[PDB]
Amino acid sequence: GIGGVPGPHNGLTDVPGVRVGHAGRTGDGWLTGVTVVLAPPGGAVAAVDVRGGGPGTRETDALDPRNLVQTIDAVVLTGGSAFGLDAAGGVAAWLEEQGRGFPVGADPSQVVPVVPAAALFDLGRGGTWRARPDAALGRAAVEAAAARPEGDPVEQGGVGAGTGAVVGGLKGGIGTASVVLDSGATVAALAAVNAAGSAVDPATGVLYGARTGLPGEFAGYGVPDAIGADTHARARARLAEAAEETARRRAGGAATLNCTLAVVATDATLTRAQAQKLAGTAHDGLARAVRPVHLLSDGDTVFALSTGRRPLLPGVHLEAGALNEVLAAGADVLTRAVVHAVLAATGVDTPGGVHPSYRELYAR
Amino acid sequence: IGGVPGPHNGLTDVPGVRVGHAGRTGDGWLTGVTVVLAPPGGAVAAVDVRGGGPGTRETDALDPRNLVQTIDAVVLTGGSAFGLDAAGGVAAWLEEQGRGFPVGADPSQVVPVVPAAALFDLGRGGTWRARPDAALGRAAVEAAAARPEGDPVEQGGVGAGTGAVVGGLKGGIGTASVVLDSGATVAALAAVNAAGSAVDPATGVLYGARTGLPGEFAGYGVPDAIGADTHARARARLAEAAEETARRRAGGAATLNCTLAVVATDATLTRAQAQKLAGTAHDGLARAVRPVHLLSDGDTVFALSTGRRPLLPGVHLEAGALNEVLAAGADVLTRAVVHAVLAATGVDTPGGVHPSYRELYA
Repeated sequence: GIGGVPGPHNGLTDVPGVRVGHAGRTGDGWLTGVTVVLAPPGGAVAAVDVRGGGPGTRETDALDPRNLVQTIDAVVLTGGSAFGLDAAGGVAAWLEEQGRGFPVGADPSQVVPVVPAAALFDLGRGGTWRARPDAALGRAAVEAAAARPEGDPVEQGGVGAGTGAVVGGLKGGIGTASVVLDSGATVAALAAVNAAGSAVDPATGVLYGARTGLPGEFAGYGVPDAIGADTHARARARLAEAAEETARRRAGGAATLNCTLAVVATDATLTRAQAQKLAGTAHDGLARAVRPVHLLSDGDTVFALSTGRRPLLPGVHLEAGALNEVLAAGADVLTRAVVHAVLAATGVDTPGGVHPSYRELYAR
Repeated sequence: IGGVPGPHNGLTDVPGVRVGHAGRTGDGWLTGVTVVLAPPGGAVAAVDVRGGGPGTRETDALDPRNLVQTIDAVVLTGGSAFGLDAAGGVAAWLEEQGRGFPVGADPSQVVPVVPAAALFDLGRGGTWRARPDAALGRAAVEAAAARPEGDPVEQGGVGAGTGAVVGGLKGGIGTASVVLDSGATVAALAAVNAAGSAVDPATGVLYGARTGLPGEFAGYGVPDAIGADTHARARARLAEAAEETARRRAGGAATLNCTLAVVATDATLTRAQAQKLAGTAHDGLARAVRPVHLLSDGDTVFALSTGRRPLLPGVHLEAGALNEVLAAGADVLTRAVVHAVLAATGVDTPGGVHPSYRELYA
C-alpha cells in the first residue's frame, strides 16, 4: 500500500493544482491577515458546512448542490470578523481581471466570480480596534497564491488569517496536513485555528489531536512524549497569567466570538453533494483536536474542494467504500492540521493580547 | 451536583424521563427496541441526522419551523428500515394514553408524533427476517411507563442494543449523565452499532475513556494500562471473529452501520437550542468512535428538554449558560458510548461472532 503517509510537503498543496496565498499585517497596532485557497484553472467542485453561522460568511448558499454554479476558483479565510469580509471583494476583482468565474456574456471577459469566504474574530489583538483586512489585503493574498508554483510548501503559524488567531487562550494560527490514500488520491486540510475551546487536555498537557498523528510527523517541533506534572502545572499557571493580563488590556475578558475555519481538498473526483458530505464529516476532525467545539461563540466553517483529477474508483458497494476512505481521511487531516497550527505558532504580546504558544509552555 | 454524574449516571437522572427496553434473543433472534418516554406533558425535541438511516421516521416534524414542538416518545430500534414498524405500536399506546397533539375537542383525539431511528442488525441472531414489529415497540414503551422516575437504566445487550456491533466488537446500550453548576442535568443514551472503532488500534485504549469522570469506569475491571501483548492477542482474536462472522454470513461486514442516541436535559431549551444540542452531541460521538459519519453510517441524535429549569436564575449570560449545556451534551455522549462498550457481553450465534471489549482486554 502507498497510502497512510503524508504527501510531499504534508499540506494542502499536495493536492495537485491547489495554491495557497497569505497576506498579513503585523505591528503598529495590527495583527491580522487573509488566506486564500486558489483552485487550478477551470476551478474546483466546492461545498461547505457551517456550524454556528459566523458571523462573517459570504456566498455559502451558492455552494448548495442544487445551485447553478458548478465550480469555483477561490475560497477566502480572513481575520477582522464580519468587517474582514471586505477582503473577498478584492479577490473577486482579481478573479474578474483573470477572466475566472461564471460566464455571463459571449465575451470571455464577462464573468461573475463566486467567492465564498468566512471570517474569524481577532479584533483589537494588535492593539488597534479598527485594524482589519480590506479589499487590498484580500487581493494581496490571492496574488500571492497565484505567484506560487504547484506543490509549493504552505507557510504555517502566525500568517494570513492565522496571524491574529488564538485557541483556548494559546496562540493559534494556520496549520496544514495531508495523507495519500491507497488509491493514490491525496486528501489534505488547511485550518485557521481560533477556537474558544482548548487544543490541550487540561489534565495532562497533551494535545488532544496528537494521537491522530501519523508516525513521526510532529518530530521536528521538539515536544516530549511525556509531559511532566511540574511542566504542566507551570504551563497552566502561565496561561492563566496571560489570560488575566489579556483581560486587563482589553478592558474585558475573552471575546464572545471565536470562529475556526478550514478547507479540506482532494484530487479524488467528488460530486457537489459528496463534497458537502466531506465538509460535514471533516468537522469531526475539529472535535478530535479541540474540546469543547461548536459552542455559540464558535462560528466554525469547513469548505471542501475536489479538483476532479482522479476517479474515485481507479451486496458490495465499491463506490461507497472509496468515498468512505476520503470521508475518514478528511476528518483526520483536519485534526492533524489543527495540531500543526498549534505547534507552528509562536507567541505574541501586544497591547491587545498576551498569547503564549504551546511550545513556549511545553517544549522549552 | 457540579461536574459529577447524577444519581445513577444515566438518562433517567433527567427528572421525569423514563427508558424502556424490549428484546428477543435465541431461537434465531438477537434484536430489540428502546423507547425514551418523556414525562406527562411531553418534552421539547429536536434531531440532527447525519446519513439518513436508512430507517428514520418523523424527523421533519422536529424542524424548529413546524407546528408540533414537543413529543412524548422517541423510538430506537434494530431491524433496519423494517424495524420502523415498531414505532406504530408506540403510537398506538400513546393514543390509548391520550398523549399526542390534540386534534379534537375530545381529549382522546390525539395525533402522537413518534420519531424513530433504526440500526442495521439483520441476521445477527441467525434468522434474516427476525426484526422488531409493532408488538415489540409497544412492549418497550409499556416497560418504560411501568418504571419509577429516576430508575437506573439497563445497559449492554438490551433493547435496541441487543444486536448492536461496533467495529466488530459487541456494541449495545450505554448511558451517562453530568450535573452542571446550575443544578441542571444533561445526559445521553446511545445504541452503538458503528462501522468505526471505539478502540485506538495502536494501544487498545477506548477513545472515549479520556473524557471519563473520575472512577466511573472502574466497576468494569479493565486495567489502567493495557499491555502490548494483551492488545496483540485482542487484535488477533477480533480479526478471527470477523473472518468467522463473514463465513457464517456468506459475505463481509455490514454495509449499513450507525450510532443512535438521545440526549436530554431539564434545562429549558427552545426547539432551535435543542437542535443545536443534537448537533454538538455528534461531536461527542466523534471523540468516542473513529471514523464516524461515513456515507453508510446512519448516525442520528435526538435531543430533548423537559423544560423544568430556566437556563439562568457586552455580557452574554444566556450564551454562557447554553454553552455549558452544549459542551456537556457532547461529553455525555462520549461517555455513554464507553459505557455501552464496557457493559456489553460477547455473542456467538449462527449470524455472527462478536466478542466484548472486556472479554478481550479485562
